Amino acid sequence: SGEYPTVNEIPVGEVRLYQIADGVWSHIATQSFDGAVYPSNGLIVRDGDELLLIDTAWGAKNTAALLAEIEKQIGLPVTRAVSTHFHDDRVGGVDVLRAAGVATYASPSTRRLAEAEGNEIPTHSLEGLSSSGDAVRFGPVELFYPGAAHSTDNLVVYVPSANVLYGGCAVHELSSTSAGNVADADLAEWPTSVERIQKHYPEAEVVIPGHGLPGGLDLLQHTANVVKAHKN
Ligand SMILES: C[C@@H](c1cccc2c(-c3ccc(CS(C)(=O)=O)c(F)c3)c(C(=O)O)[nH]c12)n1cc(CNC(=O)[C@@H](N)CO)nn1
Ligand SMILES: [Zn+2]
Ligand SMILES: [Zn+2]
Repeated sequence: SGEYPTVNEIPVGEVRLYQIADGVWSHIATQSFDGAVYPSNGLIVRDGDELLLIDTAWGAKNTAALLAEIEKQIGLPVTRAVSTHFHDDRVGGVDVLRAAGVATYASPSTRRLAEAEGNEIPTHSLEGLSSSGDAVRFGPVELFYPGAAHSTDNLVVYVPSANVLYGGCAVHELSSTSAGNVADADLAEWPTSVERIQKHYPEAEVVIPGHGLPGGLDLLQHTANVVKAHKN
């Protein structure tokens, strides 16, 4: 009833939306992985009379539920989606999107990693993002490759109209006491990648992590802190 959604409000298979700013929502869903339940976030950005989706809802049935929730709450068609790295919380559901007519995109690095891991593969390759510090425009957002962090391919997304920074899984929530699932991470490079984000988007007003509660710019420094404590 207005607070940011959590698993206790989200059974696995359900999706809730949260208004972040004018024309910007996050989506929240829950999924089980290795016998534990996790929330995860994505983004929705209004693109005139269409919508741009950032990340799936972590699974085929969750992503179908996401589309139904968007139709209920917003009522504009999702025409394009970008996945911000290769893990199932970002690409699991791309097949559902593609069968619902959504054009799916990711960097070539994400597409190769997804293919090698056996995860769903976005259709279209996003060039111009292969070097750290690169940025490209994609509808109403900017896509930015900060360097390796949570994964080698992770992208962040900025909504300039609203100064919303969607950090994806390279950014953790303030309450986090650990650095999440780091199996594919570069813990040594991650702080440098976070510093690049901080330098590029100093006017960000909302910062959204890949999992957990949005906050402000403090999430970036907190992420560097929890990652450093993990490495050590
Ligand atoms: C699907 C993804 C995955 C699944 C389950 C959990 C997560 C987490 C995670 C975990 C804990 C917290 C709370 S916290 C910050 O307080 O710690 C959190 F916020 C996010 C993240 C992430 O951090 O983004 N992502 C996860 N995922 C990752 C991998 C890597 N590979 C493996 O795990 C191998 N065993 C192969 O299976 N594969 N899928
Ligand atoms: Zn991940
Ligand atoms: Zn994640």
